[PDB]
Amino acid sequence: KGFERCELARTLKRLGMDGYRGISLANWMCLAKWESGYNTRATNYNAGDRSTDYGIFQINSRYWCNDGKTPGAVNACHLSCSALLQDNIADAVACAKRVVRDPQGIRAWVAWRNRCQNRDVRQYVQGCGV
Repeated sequence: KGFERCELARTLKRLGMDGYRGISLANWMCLAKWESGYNTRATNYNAGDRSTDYGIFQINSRYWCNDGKTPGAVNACHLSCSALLQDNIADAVACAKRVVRDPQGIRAWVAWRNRCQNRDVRQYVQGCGV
């Protein structure tokens, strides 16, 4: 499923993301945009460490979810990576919350540092009623 901008903004707010651990809704939108373009089925294989990034937030199998094929991986979100490919993003949001509870917070994702950190992210929530 490919989300429309404001549709997603409200979807995230309804799931308790607005200000979760100090992260504004605009920052979550910026992250989702740069990671998957608001697409829930997006995946990316990292041939080097044999891990895969899954879903709207492109969450990695080495540390966050279990796909059974990533060597020596852990499952901190305690979810099958399949849960990160559903149209309904509740599970993906629960896991993104788990990620930001770690030492780096929103900085956990390199894309956020590249395309969102120290930038104007207001555009993502403009006119969404959030």
